[PDB]
Amino acid sequence: DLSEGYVFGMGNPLLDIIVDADDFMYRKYNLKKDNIVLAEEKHMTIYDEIQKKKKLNYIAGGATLNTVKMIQWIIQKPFVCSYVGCIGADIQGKYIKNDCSALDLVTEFQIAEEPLMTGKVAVLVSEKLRSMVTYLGAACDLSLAHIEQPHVWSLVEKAQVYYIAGFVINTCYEGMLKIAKHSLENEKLFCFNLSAPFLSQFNTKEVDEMISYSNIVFGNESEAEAYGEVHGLLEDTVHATARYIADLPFADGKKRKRLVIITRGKNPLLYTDSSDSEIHQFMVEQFKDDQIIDTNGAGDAFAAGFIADYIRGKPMITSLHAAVKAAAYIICRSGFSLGSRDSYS
Ligand SMILES: Nc1ncnc2c1ccn2[C@@H]1O[C@H](CO)[C@@H](O)[C@H]1O
Ligand SMILES: Nc1ncnc2c1ccn2[C@@H]1O[C@H](CO)[C@@H](O)[C@H]1O
Ligand SMILES: [Cl-]
Repeated sequence: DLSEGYVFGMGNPLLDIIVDADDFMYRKYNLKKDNIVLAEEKHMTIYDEIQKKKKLNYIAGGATLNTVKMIQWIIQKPFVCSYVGCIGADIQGKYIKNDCSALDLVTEFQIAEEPLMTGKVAVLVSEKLRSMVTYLGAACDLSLAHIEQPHVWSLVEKAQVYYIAGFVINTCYEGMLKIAKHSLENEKLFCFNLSAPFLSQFNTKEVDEMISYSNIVFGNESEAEAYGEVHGLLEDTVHATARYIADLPFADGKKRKRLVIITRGKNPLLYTDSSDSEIHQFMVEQFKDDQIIDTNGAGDAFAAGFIADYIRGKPMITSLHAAVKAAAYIICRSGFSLGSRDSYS
């Protein structure tokens, strides 16, 4: 039985806008398969353009938020998880804030100065391509000051486990760095997600620095390849990356075990740790084509599933199965939708 605020996350609270996109959209905005981009000016028309389309699905998002609130949902004990993010003073931000309260997730949202609106993600869904365009908006205003407030920082201090996605590097690196240093200093469990290929390519220093404070690092095949190329791991890139990341020294240079898990879609995931000379394969659930509804957020769920079991003392393999279950649950659902806890099986 975990104490209240045992798990802490900070991240980008965003609204997912899920649309059945036409094929021209992907060529028009130069969007790649399963890719994530931070919007530039050339992307900005996308948001008004998709508003013209029917059947829009508006649902709470944000990688870190998805994970931490599903941990909360899994554990069922009220207020075990706490989350910090920056939203805007708009209806979207309030919707997200109410979504959290409904899940018994303790939050301390920073509110961005008007008229900076809550961030949003355009999720373009089609048969051939899945792609995301991110407008961070209010999420960028998350500040070290907000975090260092006594009523906020106290959430961090009582936390024994942290989850922060790589995505937070673009919004509040100073905050996530401070918390990571606190975690390693008090021998707590800091969990980190590689989140997206562009982070390893363009924010390599921040990624590697975070890794040096991370006890558990989550990644997928795509991120592992981008990471590996950047570090000159030309042969056996994915395996080489798992080994490299696992073996990277901790910030204080102390000998410690860092667990690394690299998911590979429908194919077996890889895992290893610093003390393990080998990399293991773990088979995952098989899906027929018609069973796959929407894989978006599967990675977020995977992490939540693993952590929720691992921090309660379940062994590695047991925790990996719980991670796949969490991921499979999201896969059979549209958006990061958490239904009634009873029907989780
Ligand atoms: N097409 C598929 N078939 C079965 N599982 C899938 C997919 C795609 C993703 N996943 C599950 O999500 C986890 C993290 O991506 C992966 O670990 C994995 O469990
Ligand atoms: N730059 C970012 N920072 C934080 N979260 C992000 C992004 C971009 C996309 N997402 C979130 O990722 C979820 C899918 O795993 C989607 O639910 C989507 O909201
Ligand atoms: Cl995030």
